[PDB]
Amino acid sequence: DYLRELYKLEQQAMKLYREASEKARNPEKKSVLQKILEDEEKHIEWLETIN
Amino acid sequence: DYLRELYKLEQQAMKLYREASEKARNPEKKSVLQKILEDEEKHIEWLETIN
Ligand SMILES: [Mn+2]
Ligand SMILES: [Mn+2]
Repeated sequence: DYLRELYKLEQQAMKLYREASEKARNPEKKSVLQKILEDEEKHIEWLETIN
Repeated sequence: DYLRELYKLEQQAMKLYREASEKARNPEKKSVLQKILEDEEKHIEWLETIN
């Protein structure tokens, strides 16, 4: 349950951060968003790492 | 509105990660959940720098 809802939310985050990073024009902002996006992708990977 | 939705999502994630960390009976997995929770807190901090 918890893990699945977390996975769902991480997927939502990846989608939103990708879109946001693509809409951003200020390179510093784009960079911050891409950095967070990488983190969420990492979380997704980490969640797929269980038992 | 996208930054706002990102913030909302980060809070949802933080909620669920704290709950999951409190319910975790496997120490390794608990450790990972805590690391992720900290990352999300960091993401909120980073989001405040691009508003
Ligand atoms: Mn995450
Ligand atoms: Mn996050």
